[PDB]
Amino acid sequence: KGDKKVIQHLNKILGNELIAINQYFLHSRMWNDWGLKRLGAHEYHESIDEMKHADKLIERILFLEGLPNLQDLGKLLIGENTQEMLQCDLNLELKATKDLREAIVHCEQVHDYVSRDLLKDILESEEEHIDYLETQLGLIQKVGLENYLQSHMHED
Amino acid sequence: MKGDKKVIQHLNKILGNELIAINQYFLHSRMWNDWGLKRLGAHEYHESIDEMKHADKLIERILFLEGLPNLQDLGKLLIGENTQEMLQCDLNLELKATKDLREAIVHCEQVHDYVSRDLLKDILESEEEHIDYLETQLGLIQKVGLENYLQSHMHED
Amino acid sequence: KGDKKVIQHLNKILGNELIAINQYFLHSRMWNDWGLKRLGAHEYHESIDEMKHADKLIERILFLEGLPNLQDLGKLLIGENTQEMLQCDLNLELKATKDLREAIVHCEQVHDYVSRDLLKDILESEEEHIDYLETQLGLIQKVGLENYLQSHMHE
Amino acid sequence: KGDKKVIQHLNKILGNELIAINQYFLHSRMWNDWGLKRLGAHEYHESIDEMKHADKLIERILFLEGLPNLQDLGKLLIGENTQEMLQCDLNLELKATKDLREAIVHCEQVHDYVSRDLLKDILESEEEHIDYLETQLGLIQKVGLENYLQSHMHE
Amino acid sequence: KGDKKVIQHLNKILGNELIAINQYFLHSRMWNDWGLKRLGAHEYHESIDEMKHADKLIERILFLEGLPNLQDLGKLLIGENTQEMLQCDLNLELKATKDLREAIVHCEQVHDYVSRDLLKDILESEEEHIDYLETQLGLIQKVGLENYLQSHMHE
Amino acid sequence: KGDKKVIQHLNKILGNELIAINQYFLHSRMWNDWGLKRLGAHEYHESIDEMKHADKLIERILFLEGLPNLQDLGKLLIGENTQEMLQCDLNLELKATKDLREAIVHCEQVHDYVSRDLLKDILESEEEHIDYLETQLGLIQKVGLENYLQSHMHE
Amino acid sequence: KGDKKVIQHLNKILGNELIAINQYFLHSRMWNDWGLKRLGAHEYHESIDEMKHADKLIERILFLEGLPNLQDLGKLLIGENTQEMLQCDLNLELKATKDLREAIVHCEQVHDYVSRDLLKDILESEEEHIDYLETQLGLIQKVGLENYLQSHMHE
Ligand code: HEM
Ligand code: HEM
Ligand code: HEM
Ligand SMILES: [K+]
Ligand SMILES: [K+]
Repeated sequence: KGDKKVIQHLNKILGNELIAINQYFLHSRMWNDWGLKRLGAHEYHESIDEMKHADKLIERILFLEGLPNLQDLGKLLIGENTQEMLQCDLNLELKATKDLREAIVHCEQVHDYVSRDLLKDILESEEEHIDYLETQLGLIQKVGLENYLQSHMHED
Repeated sequence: MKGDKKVIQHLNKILGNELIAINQYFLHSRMWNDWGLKRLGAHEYHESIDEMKHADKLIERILFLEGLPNLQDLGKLLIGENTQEMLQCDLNLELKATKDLREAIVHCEQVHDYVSRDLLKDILESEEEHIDYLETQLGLIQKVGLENYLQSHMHED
Repeated sequence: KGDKKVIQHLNKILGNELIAINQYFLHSRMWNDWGLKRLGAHEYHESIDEMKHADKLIERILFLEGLPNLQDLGKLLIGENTQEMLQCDLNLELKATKDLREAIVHCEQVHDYVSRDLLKDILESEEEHIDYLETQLGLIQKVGLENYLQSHMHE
Repeated sequence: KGDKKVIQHLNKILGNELIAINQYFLHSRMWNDWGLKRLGAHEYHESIDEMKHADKLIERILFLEGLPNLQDLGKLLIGENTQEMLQCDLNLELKATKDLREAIVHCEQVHDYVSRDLLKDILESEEEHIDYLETQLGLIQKVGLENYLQSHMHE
Repeated sequence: KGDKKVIQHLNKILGNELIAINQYFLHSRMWNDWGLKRLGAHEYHESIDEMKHADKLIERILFLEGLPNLQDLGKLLIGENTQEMLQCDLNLELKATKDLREAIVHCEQVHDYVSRDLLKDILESEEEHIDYLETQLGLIQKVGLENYLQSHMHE
Repeated sequence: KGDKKVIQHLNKILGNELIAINQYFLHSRMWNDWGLKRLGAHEYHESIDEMKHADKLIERILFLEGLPNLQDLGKLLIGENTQEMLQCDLNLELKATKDLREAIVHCEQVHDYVSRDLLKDILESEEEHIDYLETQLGLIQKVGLENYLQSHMHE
Repeated sequence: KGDKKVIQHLNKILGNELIAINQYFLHSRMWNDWGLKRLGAHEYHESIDEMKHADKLIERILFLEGLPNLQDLGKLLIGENTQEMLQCDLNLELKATKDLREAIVHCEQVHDYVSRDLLKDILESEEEHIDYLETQLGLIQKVGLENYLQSHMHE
């Protein structure tokens, strides 16, 4: 019933969300470990958001009578300090966003407009995340790394 | 520096088992929902959430002990194709998890990591509760027949 | 001081309650084990009711100056499946109820009208239990074993 | 699923709990009969606690695929006055505690860590009871028997 | 029209209530006089309860078309210290309870089941009071009279 | 009666807690003096936590019929600046935690599973304390000492 | 900077409070162990009060640029029964109170009127403590030791 390449696209986006869930979750727990609790909580909330996207992808694939793939897990990008963690998340999101545009082009072409609408809602969320990530990296330049980390020791 | 290395390897192994379980239970949940078996869908969803909570505690402990949590390696999901197989797959998964937990606890005891032991014991209790639930559902399928069992799980509450 | 045979009757009724406590408590936990939670909860309340009747019997025996006998525990009738368990409970209650009638006769004869009244209240409760049991057995015939068990999975 | 000697240990601890349930329940009603209502209420809660321990044991045994034994009831130690009743409870709890330790040794050996944990929680609660018991007997010595009883007349 | 001998029995139980009202009332105010206020309050409440039994007997006699007798007051057993006051109440209750069993035999025999039920409720109450009285006498022995009285100074 | 070596081990853990109580309290008060109020409040909570541990140890020793030793006070590790204070706290907890492991091995050996459980709960809280301390020292490196102290001026 | 001798005196009072904290805490816990819960609770409150005094002394020393001494712990006076425990507490407070007077004279002399005021507040609370202690010892004589202990069993 679903278009076969729409389902391949939905699984591919799903594969991206599955990487992100784990990467964000680890980076969150690394920040907590280091006592940078505000970064930790924020990253924890990014990880939950990716879990909610994966749910919606999984529900759609199953309705389209595809088989969701949660077995393949691509490469986690894990940073070694706060700057690299944030850059690692940004590299993940730039790739996820590219795959999202490509999935949407194809849904349009086979008139799977509901799948298209779902991917656009994810894409808007991923662009907000890009903005958060770029912004954090800019603040590191503007206030200095030590100040930036200080401002993230204590939770909101 | 602080953690025993084999404790860490044990913890990453349990964590690996939790990560399979998260994905397996989450897909079985959504498969059950897709079929309109909503009470099963919701119960399996809560099993998946509980495994996510246990992964979180293991990750925090690994990191305290100065090890590196492994979330990169995902072992084999046991995906069933109908209700009876999905339950059995979950049970086969738990029986392996539970064996692994016992071996870890043995080792924690040996090297005096009594806090890690205690965490693993709480997870074990919780996995043994799951085994009870799983075995009970399979026994009920026998006692009330599959059609009734499935009917009793169409609606939530 | 109570009539000595009244006390022996009170101790016999208590002996029956003590069997029922343990038999119903085990049947309750067997049903919970099997995922038949409504049967398990009902059977648990029947066990608690037998505990309360044992308590009244103990209090009365002590007031009458007798020795409550909590030591001798008779035979538990344990079933291996739902129909057997309900039938065992019924067999137990049919025996308890005969003992209650015999005891009441004796309290009447020696003018122990308070013990009689106490035993009549337990008898009413036991007859309502017989009714519940006979009814479950009937429902099993009417709706079929698998339906009947299905109806007792969720609390 | 269960290890067979784990199950025998669980049934033995269960057996000890069945004795304590009855012994404390009777001691409770005996204190009440005498108008020592505060000892009565205390002992009633000790009995209820042992009922909850038995429940947890039954459920564990059934999950491990054993047969809970509620049929065998060992010897109740019943005292004839307050000093002896407290000593009988203490002697019962010293033996309980010893069996709980041997059972935990065995769970540990065959890696039944959940059964071990359950028995350790029971043990903590039996050691609290030993403390209450030892303490009442020391109070009998410190304040005198008549005072001690007087302090236990009113709830 | 009631049975004649039913009515005679009801008026007899009523005379026992009228003695008891006045004896418990006086014992209460003697206790209050001495500053044993807990005994005084408890005894007040026993007196009020006898008043309520008397009222039920009066109503029933009048419904059966008899004449209630409140003129013939029997012998009050008034003690001169706590121990005697309590034994007096208990001597009065043993008699009351015996007259009660007789009335009930007679009601059974002429089929006055409602009068019988009324007398049985009173008998249960009178047996509770026997329990209280025997308990108190027991306590004086176990805790010593001085302690027993001290425990009844404050309400 | 407890095992003699368990009481020595409990007394040794107690000894460690008595040192920590005083060392944490003084560091707390030194932080408040310098106007580093958040550090002062955190450290006061740590000192309070050790006071609670000490209390449980004391209750347990006495139950076991031992004599709690509150007389021997070991050596306080008092730093003179924030970095040294934190490291002295960590040096203390490293020793405390080693001693707790050795106690727990002995308790397991002689089957004192309640003592073991108590010590394990204290160990888990001491380990959480080590985490806090290692984390703050690391934050000093990541944010710089001046920013780290500034972040602990206000509560 | 405070006067050097005032800091020595504050450190000496502090020293007394550290002894009292531990001595009162242990007596508290010994009373709870024996089931004299009211004495145990009162004594715990006394130990807490000394902890608050110690805190104020510590804050004041540091303000005055001195070094609080929490390392030297003088000699605990631990009794072995209730009467001795009370007298050991009074023996402690008699010394503490003498030392506080000598401190206050010195503070007055060098014009440290805030220190003096702090010490006077501690002296008033130590004097209230002496009153409590002398009162309990007198009550032991007036009511007898058995009644006195009985009056302190329940909180
Ligand atoms: C590293 C693997 C994962 C970890 C460590 C993890 C952890 C967590 C935690 C701690 C929570 C909050 C649980 C609570 O306390 O209520 C949560 C929620 C949730 N998770 Fe995961 N999770 C993981 C993977 C997944 C995956 C693969 C999915 C795929 C569907 C998923 C779906 C969800 C959903 C839907 C929620 C509820 C979110 C909400 O609405 O609040 N999670 N997870
Ligand atoms: C196999 C032996 C027994 C078991 C397993 C058992 C189990 C239980 C349980 C689980 C409860 C509820 C307690 C709570 O959580 O609050 C209870 C209550 C109680 N039991 Fe038992 N019980 C047993 C025997 C007895 C016996 C022999 C007596 C005799 C008097 C008794 C008298 C009572 C009473 C009066 C209550 C409170 C009932 C109420 O709610 O009014 N029990 N029991
Ligand atoms: C220099 C030594 C000590 C200092 C400065 C100190 C100070 C304090 C303070 C200020 C409090 C809070 C009191 C309140 O606000 O009501 C407290 C509470 C407490 N202290 Fe200590 N104390 C000391 C020694 C001890 C010791 C040796 C013990 C051993 C048992 C102890 C046991 C406790 C307990 C159980 C509490 C109540 C904690 C709670 O809230 O649960 N104290 N202490
Ligand atoms: K700054
Ligand atoms: K007295």
